[PDB]
Amino acid sequence: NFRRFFSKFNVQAPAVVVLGGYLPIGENQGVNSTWYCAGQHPTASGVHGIFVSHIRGGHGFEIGISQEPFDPSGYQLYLHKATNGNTNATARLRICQFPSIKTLGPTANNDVTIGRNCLFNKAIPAHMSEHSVVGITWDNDRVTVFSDKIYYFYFKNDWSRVATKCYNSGGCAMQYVYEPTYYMLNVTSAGEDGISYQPCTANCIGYAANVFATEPNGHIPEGFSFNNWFLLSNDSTLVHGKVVSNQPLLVNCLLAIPKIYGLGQFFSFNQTIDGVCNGAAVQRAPEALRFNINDTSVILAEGSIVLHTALGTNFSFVCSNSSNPHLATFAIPLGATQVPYYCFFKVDTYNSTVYKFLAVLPPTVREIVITKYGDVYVNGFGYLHLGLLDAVTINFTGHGTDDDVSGFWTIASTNFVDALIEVQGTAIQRILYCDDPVSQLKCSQVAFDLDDGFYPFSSRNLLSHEQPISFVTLPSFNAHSFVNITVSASFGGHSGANLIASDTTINGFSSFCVDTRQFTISLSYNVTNSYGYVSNSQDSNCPFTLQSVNDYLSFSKFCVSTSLLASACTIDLFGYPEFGSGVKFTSLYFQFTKGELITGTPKPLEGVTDVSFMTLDVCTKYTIYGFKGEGIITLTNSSFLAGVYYTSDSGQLLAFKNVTSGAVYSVTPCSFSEQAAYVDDDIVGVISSLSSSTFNSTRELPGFFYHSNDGSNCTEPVLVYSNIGVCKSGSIGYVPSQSGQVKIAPTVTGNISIPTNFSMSIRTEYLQLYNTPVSVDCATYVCNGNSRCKQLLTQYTAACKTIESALQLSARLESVEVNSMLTISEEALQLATISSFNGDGYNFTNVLGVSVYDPARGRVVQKRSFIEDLLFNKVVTNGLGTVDEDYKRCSNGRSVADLVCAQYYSGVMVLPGVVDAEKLHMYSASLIGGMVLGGFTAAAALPFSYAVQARLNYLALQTDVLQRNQQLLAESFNSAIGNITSAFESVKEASSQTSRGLNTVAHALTKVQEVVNSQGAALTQLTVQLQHNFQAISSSIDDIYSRLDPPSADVQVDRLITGRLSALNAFVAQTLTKYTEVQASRKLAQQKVNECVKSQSQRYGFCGGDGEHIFSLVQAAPQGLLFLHTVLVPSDFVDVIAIAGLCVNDEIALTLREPGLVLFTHELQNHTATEYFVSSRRMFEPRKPTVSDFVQIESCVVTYVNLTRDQLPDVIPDYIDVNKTRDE
Ligand SMILES: *[C@@H]1O[C@H](CO)[C@@H](O[C@@H]2O[C@H](CO)[C@@H](O[C@@H]3O[C@H](CO[C@H]4O[C@H](CO)[C@@H](O)[C@H](O)[C@@H]4O)[C@@H](O)[C@H](O[C@H]4O[C@H](CO)[C@@H](O)[C@H](O)[C@@H]4O)[C@@H]3O)[C@H](O)[C@H]2NC(C)=O)[C@H](O)[C@H]1NC(C)=O
Ligand SMILES: *[C@@H]1O[C@H](CO[C@@H]2O[C@@H](C)[C@@H](O)[C@@H](O)[C@@H]2O)[C@@H](O[C@@H]2O[C@H](CO)[C@@H](O[C@@H]3O[C@H](CO)[C@@H](O)[C@H](O)[C@@H]3O)[C@H](O)[C@H]2NC(C)=O)[C@H](O)[C@H]1NC(C)=O
Ligand SMILES: *[C@@H]1O[C@H](CO)[C@@H](O[C@@H]2O[C@H](CO)[C@@H](O[C@@H]3O[C@H](CO)[C@@H](O)[C@H](O)[C@@H]3O)[C@H](O)[C@H]2NC(C)=O)[C@H](O)[C@H]1NC(C)=O
Ligand SMILES: *[C@@H]1O[C@H](CO)[C@@H](O[C@@H]2O[C@H](CO)[C@@H](O[C@@H]3O[C@H](CO)[C@@H](O)[C@H](O)[C@@H]3O)[C@H](O)[C@H]2NC(C)=O)[C@H](O)[C@H]1NC(C)=O
Ligand SMILES: *[C@@H]1O[C@H](CO)[C@@H](O[C@@H]2O[C@H](CO)[C@@H](O[C@@H]3O[C@H](CO)[C@@H](O)[C@H](O)[C@@H]3O)[C@H](O)[C@H]2NC(C)=O)[C@H](O)[C@H]1NC(C)=O
Ligand SMILES: *[C@@H]1O[C@H](CO)[C@@H](O[C@@H]2O[C@H](CO)[C@@H](O[C@@H]3O[C@H](CO)[C@@H](O)[C@H](O)[C@@H]3O)[C@H](O)[C@H]2NC(C)=O)[C@H](O)[C@H]1NC(C)=O
Ligand SMILES: *[C@@H]1O[C@H](CO[C@@H]2O[C@@H](C)[C@@H](O)[C@@H](O)[C@@H]2O)[C@@H](O[C@@H]2O[C@H](CO)[C@@H](O)[C@H](O)[C@H]2NC(C)=O)[C@H](O)[C@H]1NC(C)=O
Ligand SMILES: *[C@@H]1O[C@H](CO)[C@@H](O[C@@H]2O[C@H](CO)[C@@H](O)[C@H](O)[C@H]2NC(C)=O)[C@H](O)[C@H]1NC(C)=O
Ligand SMILES: *[C@@H]1O[C@H](CO)[C@@H](O[C@@H]2O[C@H](CO)[C@@H](O)[C@H](O)[C@H]2NC(C)=O)[C@H](O)[C@H]1NC(C)=O
Ligand SMILES: *[C@@H]1O[C@H](CO)[C@@H](O[C@@H]2O[C@H](CO)[C@@H](O)[C@H](O)[C@H]2NC(C)=O)[C@H](O)[C@H]1NC(C)=O
Ligand SMILES: *[C@@H]1O[C@H](CO)[C@@H](O[C@@H]2O[C@H](CO)[C@@H](O)[C@H](O)[C@H]2NC(C)=O)[C@H](O)[C@H]1NC(C)=O
Ligand SMILES: *[C@@H]1O[C@H](CO)[C@@H](O[C@@H]2O[C@H](CO)[C@@H](O)[C@H](O)[C@H]2NC(C)=O)[C@H](O)[C@H]1NC(C)=O
Ligand SMILES: *[C@@H]1O[C@H](CO[C@@H]2O[C@@H](C)[C@@H](O)[C@@H](O)[C@@H]2O)[C@@H](O)[C@H](O)[C@H]1NC(C)=O
Ligand SMILES: *[C@@H]1O[C@H](CO[C@@H]2O[C@@H](C)[C@@H](O)[C@@H](O)[C@@H]2O)[C@@H](O)[C@H](O)[C@H]1NC(C)=O
Ligand SMILES: *[C@@H]1O[C@H](CO)[C@@H](O)[C@H](O)[C@H]1NC(C)=O
Ligand SMILES: *[C@@H]1O[C@H](CO)[C@@H](O)[C@H](O)[C@H]1NC(C)=O
Ligand SMILES: *[C@@H]1O[C@H](CO)[C@@H](O)[C@H](O)[C@H]1NC(C)=O
Ligand SMILES: *[C@@H]1O[C@H](CO)[C@@H](O)[C@H](O)[C@H]1NC(C)=O
Ligand SMILES: *[C@@H]1O[C@H](CO)[C@@H](O)[C@H](O)[C@H]1NC(C)=O
Ligand SMILES: *[C@@H]1O[C@H](CO)[C@@H](O)[C@H](O)[C@H]1NC(C)=O
Repeated sequence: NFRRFFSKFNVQAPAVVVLGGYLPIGENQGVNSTWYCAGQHPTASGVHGIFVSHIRGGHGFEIGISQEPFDPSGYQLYLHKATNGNTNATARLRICQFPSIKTLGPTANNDVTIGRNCLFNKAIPAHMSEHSVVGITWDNDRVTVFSDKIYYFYFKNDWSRVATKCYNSGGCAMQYVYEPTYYMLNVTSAGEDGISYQPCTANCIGYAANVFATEPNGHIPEGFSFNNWFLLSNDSTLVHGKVVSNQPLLVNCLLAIPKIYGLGQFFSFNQTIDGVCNGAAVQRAPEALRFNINDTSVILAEGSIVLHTALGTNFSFVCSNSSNPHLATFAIPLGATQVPYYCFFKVDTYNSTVYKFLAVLPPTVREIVITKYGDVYVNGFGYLHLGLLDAVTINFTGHGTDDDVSGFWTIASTNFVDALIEVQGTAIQRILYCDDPVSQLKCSQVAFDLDDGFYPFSSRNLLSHEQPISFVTLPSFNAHSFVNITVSASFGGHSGANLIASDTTINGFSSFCVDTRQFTISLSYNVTNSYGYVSNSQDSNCPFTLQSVNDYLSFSKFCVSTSLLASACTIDLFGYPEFGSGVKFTSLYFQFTKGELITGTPKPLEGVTDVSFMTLDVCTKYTIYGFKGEGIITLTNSSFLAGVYYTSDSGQLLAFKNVTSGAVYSVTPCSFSEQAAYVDDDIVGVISSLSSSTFNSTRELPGFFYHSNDGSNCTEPVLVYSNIGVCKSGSIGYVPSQSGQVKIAPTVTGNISIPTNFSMSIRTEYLQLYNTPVSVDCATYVCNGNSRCKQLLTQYTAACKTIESALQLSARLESVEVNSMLTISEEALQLATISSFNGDGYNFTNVLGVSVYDPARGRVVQKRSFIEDLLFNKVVTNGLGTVDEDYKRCSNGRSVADLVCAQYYSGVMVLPGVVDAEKLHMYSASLIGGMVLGGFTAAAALPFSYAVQARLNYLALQTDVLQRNQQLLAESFNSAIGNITSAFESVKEASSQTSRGLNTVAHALTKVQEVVNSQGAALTQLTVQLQHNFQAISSSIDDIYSRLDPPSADVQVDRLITGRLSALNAFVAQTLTKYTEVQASRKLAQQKVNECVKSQSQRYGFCGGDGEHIFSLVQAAPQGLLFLHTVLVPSDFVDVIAIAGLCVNDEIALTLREPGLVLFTHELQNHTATEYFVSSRRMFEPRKPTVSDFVQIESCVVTYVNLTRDQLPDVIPDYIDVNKTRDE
């Protein structure tokens, strides 16, 4: 049955869900089964769960669970109900240090006494329905019981050994479970019905929406819900947008755990975490670990989170409703999510125990995340920080037992990575890792999809920085000095025991001070004794001696004095004559202050120079003659003589000269700019200045290198740039000069080729007509509504006023121009629908839009055409133009502002477009109906074939209007229209867009995309400027006025006022450029529609390029018109001999009146019968000549054909020989 058992996992009726854990293994499917249903007592080891499925009224039931080591100290379990009283027969249950019953019995053969120690020795009612299933599972010291509810109990245990006694119940009474299993619930109704449980394989684990299969590279697989995966911040959370941020999303191992189980686990930031990873595990030590949980009740237990620091300090996670652990108890007396819970960290160390306040716990904790460097986030916020973590222990307590295992609560080991994240409604929906060079380029911009084009790129530098340090500078000459000392003493006198005189000097002076870095002392000994010699000895009462100082003694100041000297240590000298007078010389003093300015040296080193050092041809940091930088130093073989360092005219260092050797070394950048040809959502080639890169082929273009994976010629350039083009396959090549359509130069004689076999092609061209008007509330944009800032802005006079006036004047001028342009005729509109139109042979179903009764306020509306549908839906990012938000609700303030209201709060209001797509399509339909309207009334609806025939006759008089002649043009036009429609439908498929370039569909759609993106880009660029702090103390005016005094604050806010005003002016200037450019576009469009659509043009090449223009039809397009100029292209040429004229009887010269008419001889009778035909030079329409087409000239010329009077009527059938007729 099992319906009642699975009904306990309370789940919503219409939800299909996945079950995991030690569940019943069924009866028939898989190995599983093993339903005993007998008193055979199978003793088993290593079992993790047991189940009983059918209670045949009241049959008995005996269970004994014990440790396999049979430990008497450990706790055993024995449950026994050998009674059939149902409700009144409560089962005797004992979780105790209990008799370890080996086989069977209430007491039985065993160890341990009955009641030496018990945790539970009461009786429990064990009555239930026949189909009710009871089960008990033990794992990780946690026990789950299925007695009508998912009861959970933490209990240290090791319960591998089981012994049983069953009683017969339907052949499926009792069974064991060794390993976890999985199930699928097709729940369709509440209660025990509408459950439809089935067993599962591993795939069902992947079915849960909150778990995923980790990629081998660690990337998050696509399509993940990210239902609770918040982005991690310290300060504030973005509500909507895209962010390139460093977040711990590089997942290594994912541990999906069913909600009904708690968890006792140990995690180390230094070792790969254990457990069965769902996807491809990566053996990398975690630096962050993220817990995704449904309900808060898991964490409320004290000690659930224990953080271990490298210092050994422990942080225990505690919660209560109280804010004073030191002044109150935290044993929880309340539950059921009542009252917000203050949650702290208690610090555990045997010096002083303190509590660190985490936060008021939010009502719904969904993900916690702890990470090394000492950081913890709850619901993606930086609540608290600590020192370097090294280990965590997780002690989690199941779930709320009211909606369980509708999936799995999951723990993820993650490493930090720079990723692009798209977030809406403060919830992540998609992510992109910034490791692939293609992904690196994507993250360089801010977008997930990138249009085809050449993008700037940085040359890949060294993976390991390890940059050596370079330093070049010629130093000063190492000046030396000799500090003389000379003592002059004439002693002895009489008998040698007397004195005569004594004196001493340093450098001929009574005092001296050392200046050079290197000094050497030298002492000299005038002692002249009248009796003989004198022994001289040196005393010392200083931390140094005259002999010691020379070695390496260093000072900041050193002065020698023969007399009193400030702060000077004393040194004396003794002179003993031959009989020992024993008198000192003059006392000597050193004033010394320690320092590196000077140093005592035993020998001078004059000539010693140079301390520079550098590394050649290695990307290194350098300090060259005061220029600090980072680059590559390379010995260059130039021969500069003057100068020591060389810089460009812009002040940039280029080369420096080793003065000692004369060599010169150039300094180049470590990395060079490159171009990536991002087409077809891939990097197909790189234009680089380097010799080689990570591509299979490299081609040496005249100006640069091109590295790609396709060395073949690029005959079909998908993306053209400068002098080159790149195909979709990565090939590069020069664009071949396409040969234009040949035009026959008119002439009077010789051969002439007349075009024929005309094929009716169509060429497309898009022309923008208007831009969306934008009003900028300058005052509130700059001052953010601050009155003081407005008063300061008043000092800037009329810049703001001019900005606003220019914007509004441009908007009004554009509006009035486009409004006066659009003229719509209702009679033409009547003929503009499929039912009214009769395009015999011409297939306008793609061009005409259907018109049906609109339930929206009754008024009838005409749906836009299929071509217009394709052009709008697939291009417009919002799908429809009505998506333009209204500011009516923007000031409501009851909801969090979106992007439109975000920019409106800055004073930017985007007025609706001047003309909606509905009116534009109406105008296009009016033009289409007008080109077939043959009169002032609707009854004059000329068939399109007649109109085409008239327009053809306009440029060349048709001589034989064959039905097949018109049918060929009709079918060619239909084929071209179908091809254009297919090209619009999709890119490079079902219509090969290999034929690409100007005047094609692809160019038009690229222009439309650029048009629809430019305005949004400009608006976002304007809005982001508010974030910038323009060299002020902050980007908030109120913050500046708070932290600063009024004097300095005015100076400070004046900095951003100029910055915002300058940024605002830049936006206005670029919009005026856009307005000026589009103005010329609509002037061309107005000229185009008048001279091409409403009437055929004699201006060759004006309407849709070269060729003979027959007509042109307009379709609506985003902020513009798409002209389809239909043009005739010749397919064959008839070669004829032009007749310059006739000279008949050598006396009458007769020529053709019409300059655009040629007289010739063709076909079999060009020379056999010498028959003449006149035809238009534009189209081959041979016709017999007429007397009205000829004029007489006063003189013949040699180029004219000889003729006689009798022969002329053969040439001219309409001629009447008046002399012959009158004389007969
Ligand atoms: C919320 O606010 C907290 C407050 O600190 C921020 O916590 C900091 O997080 C950053 C990482 O985001 C920590 O920086 C890490 O330092 C590690 C050790 O530092 C040494 O190495 C760096 C780099 O050589 C030296 O500059 C530094 O002086 C030390 O010598 C680094 O090894 C880490 O590098 C890792 O990331 C880089 C990418 O940036 C990889 O290339 C590396 O291979 C490596 O995987 C890292 O930079 C910082 O220590 C944390 N603060 C403190 C006080 O410890 C949170 O980041 C912030 N939240 C968000 C979302 O930003
Ligand atoms: C999960 O459950 C839904 C709900 O259907 C219910 O559960 C099933 C297990 C069956 O017991 C159903 O009888 C029960 O109502 C399943 O949706 C059901 O799918 C089946 C086919 O897979 C649908 O049958 C089809 O119905 C159409 C329209 O009547 C017929 O033309 C077909 O020939 C075929 O009979 C059934 O209509 C549909 N239930 C409803 C209410 O529309 C679902 O398949 C199942 N599994 C999953 C993965 O969702
Ligand atoms: C993991 O969390 C669980 C539950 O939060 C912890 O189990 C709990 O441990 C405390 C500490 O002894 C127990 O308190 C004691 O309860 C008994 C009654 O059973 C009482 O007589 C004692 O005076 C004392 O208050 C608590 O009962 C116990 N909870 C359960 C359900 O058994 C466990 O210690 C935590 N483990 C780690 C490693 O943090
Ligand atoms: C755990 O996840 C579940 C969803 O997987 C969420 O709780 C459940 O939310 C639904 C819809 O809000 C509740 O449905 C209805 O709730 C009432 C409450 O009395 C119930 O009586 C109705 O029959 C109906 O099922 C569902 O009860 C609820 N589950 C609970 C409360 O256990 C939520 O994301 C998480 N639940 C908690 C308590 O955090
Ligand atoms: C700039 O040019 C000068 C001039 O060549 C370079 O000086 C050179 O420096 C090296 C390293 O000190 C000298 O090598 C010598 O080796 C012998 C044997 O080990 C040792 O006894 C010397 O004391 C010295 O180290 C080399 O002779 C010397 N060249 C000379 C003196 O002409 C210098 O390295 C260049 N680069 C700079 C300054 O960055
Ligand atoms: C176009 O104009 C040229 C000259 O103005 C016409 O000349 C034709 O040229 C072809 C090619 O040489 C001649 O065919 C062969 O000529 C050679 C040399 O004269 C000779 O062996 C044969 O007579 C042979 O047919 C052709 O005779 C010559 N015809 C005339 C009237 O000059 C040419 O007819 C004009 N039309 C076309 C379609 O080229
Ligand atoms: C057409 O006639 C002109 C006029 O010349 C007269 O008619 C000729 C049929 C012949 O009888 C001439 O003697 C007549 O004077 C021709 O022009 C002459 O062409 C030749 C050919 O080389 C030339 O030598 C003469 O100078 C031309 N006479 C002029 C220019 O007065 C012409 O050749 C005749 N044929 C064609 C096809 O035009
Ligand atoms: C801080 O926590 C660590 C746990 O990581 C404690 O180390 C434990 O000490 C007990 C001593 O009774 C040992 O039985 C455990 O084996 C130790 N744990 C580990 C993982 O080895 C440490 O004593 C705690 N210190 C303080 C001051 O609370
Ligand atoms: C007094 O100072 C002079 C000045 O240098 C010292 O003379 C030097 O003596 C050394 C020792 O041989 C010579 O190598 C130098 O060439 C001498 N230099 C000069 C400029 O003469 C002298 O030694 C010091 N002492 C006395 C007693 O004169
Ligand atoms: C050029 O680069 C490609 C890219 O791997 C190398 O092989 C290509 O492999 C794909 C996939 O098997 C094939 O479809 C292509 O036909 C292969 N060639 C090309 C040019 O893409 C190739 O080994 C590289 N080196 C060369 C062609 O010399
Ligand atoms: C393909 O691209 C190459 C590279 O520019 C072109 O180079 C030609 O190579 C041939 C073979 O030696 C030379 O004879 C030509 O002089 C080269 N021309 C140029 C402009 O470089 C080549 O023309 C292109 N087309 C083909 C079919 O190889
Ligand atoms: C005329 O052009 C229309 C285009 O609207 C063609 O009609 C569509 O043909 C496709 C063929 O795959 C059908 O799937 C559509 O249901 C047709 N109707 C539409 C798109 O409205 C038509 O085949 C062309 N030729 C005619 C009418 O002779
Ligand atoms: C801490 O880790 C050191 C580095 O060894 C490896 O570290 C990470 C990257 C894992 O791959 C881990 O399995 C390796 O051991 C060890 O040298 C050091 O012994 C480790 N310290 C402790 C206490 O385990
Ligand atoms: C925290 O929650 C307590 C709820 O428990 C109830 O009150 C205690 C005193 C016991 O009597 C217990 O049996 C009750 O169910 C509140 O009483 C307590 O005031 C709360 N703490 C604070 C600071 O408000
Ligand atoms: C259980 O036994 C008592 C004693 O005879 C009796 O009164 C009671 O009705 C019984 N309960 C059931 C459910 O049979
Ligand atoms: C207590 O502080 C002293 C400070 O010298 C330190 O040496 C000692 O290890 C600390 N004791 C503990 C248990 O942290
Ligand atoms: C000391 O030596 C100096 C060296 O110049 C000499 O001139 C002088 O006569 C000597 N005797 C005395 C007493 O100075
Ligand atoms: C010095 O000149 C030679 C001339 O053959 C040249 O090959 C060499 O590259 C030059 N040195 C450097 C560093 O370029
Ligand atoms: C094309 O022109 C040739 C001669 O110029 C003619 O014979 C043919 O009928 C025309 N049409 C087609 C379809 O070839
Ligand atoms: C596209 O043009 C070719 C050549 O004119 C024609 O054969 C083909 O039928 C056209 N495609 C469609 C869909 O009409």
